[PDB]
Amino acid sequence: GLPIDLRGKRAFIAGIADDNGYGWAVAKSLAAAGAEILVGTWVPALNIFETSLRRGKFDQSRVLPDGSLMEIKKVYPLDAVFDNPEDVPEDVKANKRYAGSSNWTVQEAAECVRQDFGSIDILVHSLANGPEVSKPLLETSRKGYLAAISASSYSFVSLLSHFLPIMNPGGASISLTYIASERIIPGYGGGMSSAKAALESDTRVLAFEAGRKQNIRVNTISAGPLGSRAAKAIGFIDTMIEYSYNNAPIQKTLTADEVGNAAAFLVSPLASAITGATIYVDNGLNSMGVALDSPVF
Amino acid sequence: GLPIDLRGKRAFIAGIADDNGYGWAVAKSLAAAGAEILVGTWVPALNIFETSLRRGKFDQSRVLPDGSLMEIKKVYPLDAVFDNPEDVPEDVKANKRYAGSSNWTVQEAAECVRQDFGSIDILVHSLANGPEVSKPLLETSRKGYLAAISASSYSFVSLLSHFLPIMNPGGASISLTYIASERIIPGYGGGMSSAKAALESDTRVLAFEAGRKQNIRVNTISAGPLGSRAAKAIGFIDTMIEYSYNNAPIQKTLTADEVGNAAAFLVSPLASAITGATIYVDNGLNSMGVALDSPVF
Amino acid sequence: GLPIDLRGKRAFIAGIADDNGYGWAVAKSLAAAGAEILVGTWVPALNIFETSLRRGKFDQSRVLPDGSLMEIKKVYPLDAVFDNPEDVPEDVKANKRYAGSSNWTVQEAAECVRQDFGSIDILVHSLANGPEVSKPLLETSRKGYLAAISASSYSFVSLLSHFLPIMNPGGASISLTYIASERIIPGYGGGMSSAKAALESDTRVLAFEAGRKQNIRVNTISAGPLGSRAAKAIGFIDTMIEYSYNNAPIQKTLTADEVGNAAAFLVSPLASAITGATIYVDNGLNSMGVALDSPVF
Amino acid sequence: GLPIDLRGKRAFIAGIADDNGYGWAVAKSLAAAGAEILVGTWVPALNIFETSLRRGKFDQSRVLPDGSLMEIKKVYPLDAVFDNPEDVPEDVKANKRYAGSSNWTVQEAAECVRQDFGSIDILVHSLANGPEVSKPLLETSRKGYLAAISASSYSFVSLLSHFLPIMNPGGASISLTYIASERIIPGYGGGMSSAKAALESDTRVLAFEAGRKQNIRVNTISAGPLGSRAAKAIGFIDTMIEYSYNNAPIQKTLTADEVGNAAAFLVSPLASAITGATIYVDNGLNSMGVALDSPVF
Ligand SMILES: NC(=O)c1ccc[n+]([C@@H]2O[C@H](COP(=O)([O-])OP(=O)(O)OC[C@H]3O[C@@H](n4cnc5c(N)ncnc54)[C@H](O)[C@@H]3O)[C@@H](O)[C@H]2O)c1
Ligand SMILES: NC(=O)c1ccc[n+]([C@@H]2O[C@H](COP(=O)([O-])OP(=O)(O)OC[C@H]3O[C@@H](n4cnc5c(N)ncnc54)[C@H](O)[C@@H]3O)[C@@H](O)[C@H]2O)c1
Ligand SMILES: NC(=O)c1ccc[n+]([C@@H]2O[C@H](COP(=O)([O-])OP(=O)(O)OC[C@H]3O[C@@H](n4cnc5c(N)ncnc54)[C@H](O)[C@@H]3O)[C@@H](O)[C@H]2O)c1
Ligand SMILES: NC(=O)c1ccc[n+]([C@@H]2O[C@H](COP(=O)([O-])OP(=O)(O)OC[C@H]3O[C@@H](n4cnc5c(N)ncnc54)[C@H](O)[C@@H]3O)[C@@H](O)[C@H]2O)c1
Ligand SMILES: Oc1cc(Cl)ccc1Oc1ccc(Cl)cc1Cl
Ligand SMILES: Oc1cc(Cl)ccc1Oc1ccc(Cl)cc1Cl
Ligand SMILES: Oc1cc(Cl)ccc1Oc1ccc(Cl)cc1Cl
Ligand SMILES: Oc1cc(Cl)ccc1Oc1ccc(Cl)cc1Cl
Repeated sequence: GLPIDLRGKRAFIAGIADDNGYGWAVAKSLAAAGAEILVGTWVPALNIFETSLRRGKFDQSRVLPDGSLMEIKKVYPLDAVFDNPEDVPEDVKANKRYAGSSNWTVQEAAECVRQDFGSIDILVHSLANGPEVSKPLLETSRKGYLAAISASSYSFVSLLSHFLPIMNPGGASISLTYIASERIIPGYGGGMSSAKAALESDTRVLAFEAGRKQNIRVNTISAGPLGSRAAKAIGFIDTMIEYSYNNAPIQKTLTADEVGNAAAFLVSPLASAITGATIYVDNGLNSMGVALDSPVF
Repeated sequence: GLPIDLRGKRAFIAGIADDNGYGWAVAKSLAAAGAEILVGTWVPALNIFETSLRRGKFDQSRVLPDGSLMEIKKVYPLDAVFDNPEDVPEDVKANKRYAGSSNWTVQEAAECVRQDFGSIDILVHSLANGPEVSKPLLETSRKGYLAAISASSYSFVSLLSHFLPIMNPGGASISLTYIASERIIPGYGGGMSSAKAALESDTRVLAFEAGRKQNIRVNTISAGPLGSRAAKAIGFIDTMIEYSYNNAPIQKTLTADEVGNAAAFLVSPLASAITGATIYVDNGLNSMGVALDSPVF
Repeated sequence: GLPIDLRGKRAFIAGIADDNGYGWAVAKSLAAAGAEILVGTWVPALNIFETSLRRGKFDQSRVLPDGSLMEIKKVYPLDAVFDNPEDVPEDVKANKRYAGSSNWTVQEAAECVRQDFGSIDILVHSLANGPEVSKPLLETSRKGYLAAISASSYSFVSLLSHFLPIMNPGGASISLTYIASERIIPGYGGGMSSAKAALESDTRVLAFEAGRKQNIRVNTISAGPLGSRAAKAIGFIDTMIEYSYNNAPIQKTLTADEVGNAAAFLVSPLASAITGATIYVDNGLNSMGVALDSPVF
Repeated sequence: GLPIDLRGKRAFIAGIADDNGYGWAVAKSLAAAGAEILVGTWVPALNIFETSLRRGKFDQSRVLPDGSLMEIKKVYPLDAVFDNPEDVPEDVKANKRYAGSSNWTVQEAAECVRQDFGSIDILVHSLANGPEVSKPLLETSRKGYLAAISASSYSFVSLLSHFLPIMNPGGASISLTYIASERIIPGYGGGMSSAKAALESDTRVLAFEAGRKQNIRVNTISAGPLGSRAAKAIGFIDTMIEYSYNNAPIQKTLTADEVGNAAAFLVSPLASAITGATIYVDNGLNSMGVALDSPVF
């Protein structure tokens, strides 16, 4: 009697290249709520994505609670680091991948969606990129840092800015952030922490700008590490999954649907009084003041 | 395809005395999602509440989206400032109101629910009280301040503590707070600001205690002022409704269902990864750094 | 050329019973900056304190950088849980300790200082007490919780409220809090976490009330665990000292003067633009997002 | 008896081009505490600065409490948007201003200080720049936004990274931020809000990196609007000065020394337990929950 009803709504999801990330999960959730799904796929990944999708490689991942399979109405190539055609270096233009497709700058993708569907109700940003992520900040170059900011923070400003004209009032956008913006997380380097802090601050500022301008709500979800525990935690994400499992207020893993479900709620009319917010979907880790697994205890 | 499904779940809502507050709205929301509703009504208010309910006075307020009317399975008298019978002063015991009913201490109400239904899945705290609320802190007495804390913060600890034994794991609780705990709001006096700060801190602590103990999630909603604008804003709440309307990132009022809908989501399985959180359902006011209506602008 | 100059200023320090806590350290700091020191000693502790002080037991602890020894102008008995004489139970009045001294309620101590010195410039609150501190919140009684709040949070409101009339404008107060108010710290039980959250919220509210009323600044210091490492960390504080040492942005212990020095700065005219603030003097622990000593790393 | 003693310490202050900003005030404060002052002046401003300094134009501004005048040991040209010579476009290299001086990239200035003095104890960052600051975020270009980030956030990472090798352990750095990073402040556009959020997040991360690496403390001061009230507030800063005056917990203006004094304390040994912190020196504005001057009240 209380459904998250997105029927008749259209969502553009930026950042889906496979079925293993949060982007896929949000899409599944919105599709379960009834939304029409449009996807923005990073150019270099476009081919394998469309092909696997075609060969039925993601079919098990497309199954909705309903039992039916999720439908992706259209996949759009996109490279969110470029706003307009004149911004692309021939160096890039000339790469085979970018060579093989077109209309992938933000301005172009937005015009194609306008031409193809005329309007959208929901904008989901689920992308990030940072070439020097494995370096400490003291060792990150200016180019590396600006690259992280450009792909992970400004890309949101650009997408929203370019899609705003076709977003129906009462619509919403959501992005994904991570706690490294507010607390020290060694290993999340290369200015990615910096980028998440900018994205969260922009979320607030854009809630005011877009809110007053078109009645669009803007929020971000600070998500925990995604996945189940590794047989042998090695690598940044594996160790974080284990750490969160041992140390959160509630001991359990985090599954992608958990984030997808929160996002679906946040972009629905049920969330009408929520905007400019940072919602933690991380098993309550962020609230803990000490690690329960420290050997001192 | 994405419903907030609470069918087969039972909720005990503490703090409903009429249909004009947030308590009523949360109940409506949970009832729309399919939950069985039990209500805790403050002793002195019990009579007029049950009577108006009986005369059909709240019928228009009971209408669910469904078109059907909300059913309150049972109303329990309750006074959350008293944990057990031996805690009550004969002075109180002897008052006609308290005289007219029984089993109203927290320990007693919990045993009655156990006897009557055996278990519950959701605990909603929607109550507060503060005798010196109109006084600045510099003028609030020790008794007044402790009274606000006892009824508005400790009452949550007591309810959760007494109901925990009958809460099915995977269950959840939710309370309502207000921004005066974190920022200065002149006029919210008598230690009520103090009480909301304690309630929010306890929410975090209890998410860990109850989370690890019984897999129960615990969150609080920081709500905005409830109601539409007054013809002539006079009084603390009227002026705050107008201030929020003029100054929030999105200009609109806040209706009770807006909070009820967020609560319904938060206590559902869809919110499984969210606990120890303070969720703002206030049109994004809290994020603003300046009042847009200040005459300097 | 830039001295923290408190010469000609008078400070009343509530909460000194020995030379091992933060209260003693703040007094030392203020005394080094030139302030006249008045002390509020908890009644039951009064005797051993004055006696040890007299026998020269604290002499090594009184040595100022200057080489000279700190002078305590006057020790006042005090019990900050009682505002006025009529508030004391004969049960308490009759105890030998309370029996042996007088003028120890907040209202009385304030009148004595007025009679003795006429005015003060600085108010330091360095006290706390919580009978059920070793119990989890789920096991804390209403009386235990209210007792923690009454002695650890409301006592500040009372002292400030009673001393405000004799505080010279441009004066300041400072209290000590702890991170358990904002983050989950297992082991800081009995409502002490709740009390620290109320104290921090009251700090903000009182900065506005006292600021506008008498140009008095009000801030609180969120301090880390005090002391060097135990040979064998056992007990809440020992383990926390070790945890902070291993996990803070800068690896070192925290000494009492470190907090005393920050307090001296905060109550001086140099801090004229700082009020309603929570200053962390904890080696930057609070900023960390993960424990570096978790075995997963 | 409690002096902020910086005698024998050397400070490099990046961002002084005149005597009207916070940079000048921090320098004055450090000079009053006894530090040897080195200044980093933005290339295009270098000439008028050195000349006015020479003609005694800033003499009244150089007067220390002491009565003596502040001495600037050496002015270094600097452009913090360029890390190394190969990073500069001939387009810039060729401009007369950049043409007239040398050794102004971050790497070069750091080597000159090393050659000239060998080491420093304190690093002060007091600079920012944002070409599109007057535009809302929805209208800011990718280049404009990245430019703000590059000059206002990454410049700090670069300076610290390049000076770290010559900073004596136990040293400290301080930067200046503004609340627009955490709350919505209409008018602080062009990604400057984004840049301040990144700078604050980097402050935390660098407190860990530099703290563990060389025992260097890193903090930032969130300052209020600088200056007294305008006869007619027009322009972003004038209106903000008036707004803060009317709305802060304590009604008064903010003078540059107020910030300079806090900075001097923060970079001194007295602040040894403080790192990764955001200290508000803004008359407590940030704590307010509503504007007292809103017409609704
Ligand atoms: N994975 C986690 O544990 C976790 C935790 C917190 C936040 N997040 C955030 O969630 C979002 C999704 O990350 P994920 O973990 O699902 O990984 P993912 O690789 O599935 O998602 C990142 C996506 O960004 C896309 N992308 C990269 N550069 C792009 C560009 N220039 N243009 C267009 N698309 C580009 C990739 O193709 C990819 O689909 C990110 O914002 C990430 O920071 C992830
Ligand atoms: N109304 C608002 O604008 C607003 C904004 C933020 C938060 N809130 C919070 O929402 C909750 C609900 O408030 P509301 O505005 O709906 O008002 P309300 O009067 O409808 O709710 C308060 C309830 O507390 C009950 N109550 C008081 N003392 C009690 C006691 N000793 N034992 C048992 N019940 C007792 C009353 O009977 C009443 O039903 C409170 O926690 C309040 O602080 C309200
Ligand atoms: N010790 C730490 O590691 C630490 C860390 C953070 C905060 N703090 C805070 O610092 C303050 C000082 O604590 P401390 O550790 O120095 O211990 P302490 O025992 O030296 O200080 C507490 C003081 O409170 C006094 N006191 C207790 N009940 C009182 C009453 N009813 N009336 C008057 N005085 C009373 C005691 O006599 C004692 O002097 C407290 O507020 C505490 O919460 C301490
Ligand atoms: N002025 C205020 O009210 C206020 C309030 C909060 C924070 N702040 C912050 O205080 C710091 C100082 O600002 P201010 O108001 O004193 O103004 P200011 O103009 O005195 O300081 C900014 C300085 O940055 C320098 N600068 C700009 N681009 C540079 C570059 N590429 N390389 C080297 N130097 C460059 C300028 O030459 C100038 O000296 C900034 O970080 C600002 O954001 C100012
Ligand atoms: O933000 C994240 C946080 C976590 Cl715990 C795990 C993955 C994350 O996502 C990214 C991190 C860095 C880069 Cl370069 C790209 C992405 Cl998608
Ligand atoms: O918390 C509240 C906040 C707002 Cl804006 C309006 C009403 C609120 O609710 C209360 C406030 C004080 C007392 Cl004594 C009782 C209640 Cl129910
Ligand atoms: O607040 C504190 C925090 C820490 Cl880590 C250590 C001691 C503290 O101080 C107290 C804690 C509880 C009680 Cl009952 C009394 C006091 Cl003085
Ligand atoms: O940060 C600031 C905040 C305020 Cl209230 C006033 C001035 C500030 O400083 C700047 C703001 C924008 C740019 Cl482009 C450069 C500088 Cl120095």
